[PDB]
Amino acid sequence: LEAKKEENLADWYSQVITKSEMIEYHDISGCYILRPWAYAIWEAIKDFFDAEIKKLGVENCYFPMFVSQSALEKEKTHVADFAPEVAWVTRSGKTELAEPIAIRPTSETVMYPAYAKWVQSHRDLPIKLNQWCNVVRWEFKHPQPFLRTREFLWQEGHSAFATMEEAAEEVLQILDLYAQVYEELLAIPVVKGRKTEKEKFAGGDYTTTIEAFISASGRAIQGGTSHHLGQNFSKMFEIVFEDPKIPGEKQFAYQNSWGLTTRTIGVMTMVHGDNMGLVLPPRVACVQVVIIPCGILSEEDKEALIAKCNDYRRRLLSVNIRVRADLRDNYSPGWKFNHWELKGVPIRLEVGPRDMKSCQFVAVRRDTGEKLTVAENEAETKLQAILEDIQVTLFTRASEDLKTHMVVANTMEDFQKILDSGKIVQIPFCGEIDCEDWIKKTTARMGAKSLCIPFKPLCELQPGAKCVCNPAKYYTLFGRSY
Amino acid sequence: GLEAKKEENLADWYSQVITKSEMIEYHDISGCYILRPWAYAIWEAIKDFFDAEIKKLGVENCYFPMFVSQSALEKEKTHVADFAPEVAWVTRSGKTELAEPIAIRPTSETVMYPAYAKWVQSHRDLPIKLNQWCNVVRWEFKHPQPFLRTREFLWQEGHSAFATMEEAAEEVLQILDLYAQVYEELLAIPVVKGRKTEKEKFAGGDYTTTIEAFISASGRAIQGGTSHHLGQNFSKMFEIVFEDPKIPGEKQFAYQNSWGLTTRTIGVMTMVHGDNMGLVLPPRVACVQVVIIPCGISEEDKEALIAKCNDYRRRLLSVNIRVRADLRDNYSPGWKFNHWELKGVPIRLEVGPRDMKSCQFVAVRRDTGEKLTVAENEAETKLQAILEDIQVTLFTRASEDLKTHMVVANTMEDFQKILDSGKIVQIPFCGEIDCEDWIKKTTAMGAKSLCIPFKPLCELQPGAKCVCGKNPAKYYTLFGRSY
Ligand SMILES: Nc1ncnc2c1ncn2[C@@H]1O[C@H](COP(=O)(O)OP(=O)(O)OP(=O)(O)O)[C@@H](O)[C@H]1O
Ligand SMILES: Nc1ncnc2c1ncn2[C@@H]1O[C@H](COP(=O)(O)OP(=O)(O)OP(=O)(O)O)[C@@H](O)[C@H]1O
Ligand SMILES: Cc1c(Br)cnc2c1ncn2CC(=O)C[C@H]1NCCC[C@@H]1O
Ligand SMILES: Cc1c(Br)cnc2c1ncn2CC(=O)C[C@H]1NCCC[C@@H]1O
Ligand SMILES: [Mg+2]
Ligand SMILES: [Mg+2]
Ligand SMILES: [Mg+2]
Ligand SMILES: [Mg+2]
Ligand SMILES: [Zn+2]
Repeated sequence: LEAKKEENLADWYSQVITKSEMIEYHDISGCYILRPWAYAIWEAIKDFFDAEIKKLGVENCYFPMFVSQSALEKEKTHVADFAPEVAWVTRSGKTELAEPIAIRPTSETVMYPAYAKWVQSHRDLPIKLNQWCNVVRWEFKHPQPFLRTREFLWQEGHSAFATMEEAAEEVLQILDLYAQVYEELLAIPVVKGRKTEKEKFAGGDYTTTIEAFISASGRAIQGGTSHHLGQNFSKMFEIVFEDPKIPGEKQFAYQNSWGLTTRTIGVMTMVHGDNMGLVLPPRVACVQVVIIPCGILSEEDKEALIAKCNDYRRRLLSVNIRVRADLRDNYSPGWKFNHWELKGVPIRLEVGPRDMKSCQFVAVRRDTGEKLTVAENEAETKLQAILEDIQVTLFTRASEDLKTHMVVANTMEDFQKILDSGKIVQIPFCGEIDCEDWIKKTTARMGAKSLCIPFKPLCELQPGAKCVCNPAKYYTLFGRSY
Repeated sequence: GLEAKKEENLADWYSQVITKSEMIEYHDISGCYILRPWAYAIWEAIKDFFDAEIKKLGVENCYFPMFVSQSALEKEKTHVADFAPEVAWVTRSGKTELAEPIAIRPTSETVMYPAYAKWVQSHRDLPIKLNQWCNVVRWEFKHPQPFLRTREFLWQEGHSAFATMEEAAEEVLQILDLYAQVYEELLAIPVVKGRKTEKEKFAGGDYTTTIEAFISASGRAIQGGTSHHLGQNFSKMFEIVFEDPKIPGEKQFAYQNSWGLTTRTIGVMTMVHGDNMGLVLPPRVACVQVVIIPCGISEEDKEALIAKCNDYRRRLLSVNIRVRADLRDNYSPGWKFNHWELKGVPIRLEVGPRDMKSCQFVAVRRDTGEKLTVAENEAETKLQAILEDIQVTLFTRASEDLKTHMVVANTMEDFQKILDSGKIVQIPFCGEIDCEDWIKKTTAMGAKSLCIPFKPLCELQPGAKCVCGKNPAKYYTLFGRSY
């Protein structure tokens, strides 16, 4: 690592994702290779979330990636301002297709016809389907590894209910899981909220969301989305059942949708990354402890030193710690120290010849850099403890960081001043789409958009407070954003 | 329930089975099919087993782009263009034509190997063992069929690069053996391992291994999985080179394999084990192995009946049998019988008032239809003993079905005779591409070569000639009509 995250952020991010062997660049703009080090993180997220949504009775499936032209255009499913982001297959070989086919940017236009056919009575609900898949969006904003990629991996759930009550409970549940992904797995604090009228999904009833902060940018980022669609989509797609006991009334399903993507890993990179490279939260690190042999001596002695490392590897596996023994002959220990530091492994387990005679080892934590001499017998207890402290340390630093950088303002005067200090701001807001668009352009004279209306703002709106606009309806979190 | 019959309809029987089982929903784009939870859960199981195994072998999972640049794809003939008509091209986002069209991966060699070349600059950097689970698109000319031949499908592709051929060649047979395990131990489908002849082998490789399975009801064979040794055909094309360890200034090319397996597995499972009552699931991959259905309908009475069903339910989870109690009130047991039968749940656990007071139940195995009266105390033991018998019973019958339909012929006269009986046949083959063409057209509904069996039925008697007549036989070759 040569750039420094506080001075050039773009270079520092580029250098940490590549030198950590997370990302390889591709020759299609906005597309990046996910090497095993980064993909393992995604798998951890995947393993957690998936387990959690199965408890809620969701089931995993897979729907076509191809969207016919008439299907995607059939309903008012998305505003006509998304259409330029849609990538069209137009020929196979050099043989032009009779009609062009779209690559899935989201799956409503492909599963909601299937839901319509599956729902023929109250018995057919609820429908709870989820797919892990790739998604393409020909983004016009600046593409960045894992923040905004023209192809990305994600999970979308689409659900269909007989009553609004059940729909509403799942929206908040799913949002809580996303918040758990970010806070307990990646050690990133987030702010739950509801999107404004401007920033909501146009075709739903209301959009909930988690927002994350990246101090080094001063910018927020949407970490996940959970819509309640009401019946706006069931009416479009005719997802209807007819209650026998309520003759003469159609029952349109109440629907939700929700998504989360590999953008998570980018956030983790920019929140916990330091000027020595990646910093993995133990919760998601595929290697929690790397064992490195030091001090190279007889051949039998050398084999004995390797034996001790692999003994440590076996003890640690037995207590469900993910451990790698870097026993490679071809690199020096110093080289391995730097290598696994760039990769961001939580703990390096250092063991030399005079330590195995001494019945001790060295632990170095990636976050603090503090060295520790630990008795050999107390390895499981001490290394488990240290992993739990790194996670709580990483979440604490970022929590204390988010507290610091998110403050309340009631004047656009202060709001403009605080915003330019690289902070995000909860202001009294009139909700109007115009007032939001005035704030956005005035904050450039890099404008400020709305992030979320917090479910639990910092400060309660004093009755009859006016918007910074119209009276204020709710405190709204505003800021510059990714 | 199931209206078509596998022995006469077949085509419609297959449509009726995959849909009424809730595996497949049809899509409006030709050769594209929705995987519903029931189908997907099978593929889930295969992923779980195979992913565990390749990890034991030191392979790592990753995810490479779906888009392939035109230069990277046409860079080097990593296929003959010949495969060209199968490639779907994106030419525009929204209304706006891209400067250069980009392809949707039909395989990932041209996307991954430029990365390998940059990652290899020394002896140390090998081996590379990467694998991705992903979707792939091929505009198939043949008639599309659910999971057999789809325009889009799901697979894993394992690409690996080695310093030496000894390591590479060892892996190819390991992966192939794994692939055979997916088919024979998970899906109870017997396969024959073998290598492809010159004609049917992958042009981009040195040799191709494969497992072939037989679908009797069809009279055709199907290829279940592919493991190539790429030799050094790709490393030369993408300049994946490492410095010779002994000799200054000299580089060596890497030895590569690639290998893949798709959702087609699920279709073959359906064609082999499916019957005229619908799907039949091997317990190994059956997400619901036993369904508990209550029979015989005061409210005091159902009070106790359900209680004993959920009782049966906790006991079976306690031995990690995957069990589902269908206690739904809105459905008659008869509907539920037919419902889980069509899905092919290995065992039906029936509980009525008659036998709850009897302290016993009935188990109905989906394979044989065999109903067994079971004492309640022996529920953990007996139902797992049944589960395992079901699995080996499915494989025994599918094995002996394959026994019946794969036979030896030494004359093109007999070869044509047995092939038109709806069978596949190992014949002495000279291996030349021209002979393979003539074998195809003379049987023409032509017969293609399937593999050269690693362990053929009979040893070539010394000096035996091919079935053509001009050239001597080099190897027995499994021939047949194929998908
Ligand atoms: N191009 C992208 N690359 C990676 N992740 C993305 C991308 N677009 C969206 N996401 C993530 O996917 C989740 C679901 O996306 P959704 O479509 O609901 O929002 P959106 O249109 O992406 O929003 P925005 O562009 O304001 O980020 C978002 O919460 C976001 O974290
Ligand atoms: N259209 C398809 N749908 C589903 N599975 C397929 C399809 N084409 C190939 N497969 C399977 O995917 C694997 C990938 O190997 P490969 O691409 O070399 O197949 P192939 O030689 O094109 O197959 P085939 O001649 O049977 O179509 C094969 O083992 C095959 O069983
Ligand atoms: C380019 C584009 C199109 Br075309 C259509 N709709 C789009 C879109 N970009 C964002 N959306 C909204 C969207 O995807 C809604 C939810 N889908 C289910 C998972 C969670 C998502 O939040
Ligand atoms: C349309 C097409 C092109 Br363009 C290029 N190559 C093709 C192809 N159809 C089949 N192949 C061969 C292939 O996929 C090789 C291996 N890939 C890795 C997994 C195992 C596979 O067998
Ligand atoms: Mg967007
Ligand atoms: Mg948004
Ligand atoms: Mg093919
Ligand atoms: Mg082939
Ligand atoms: Zn011949």
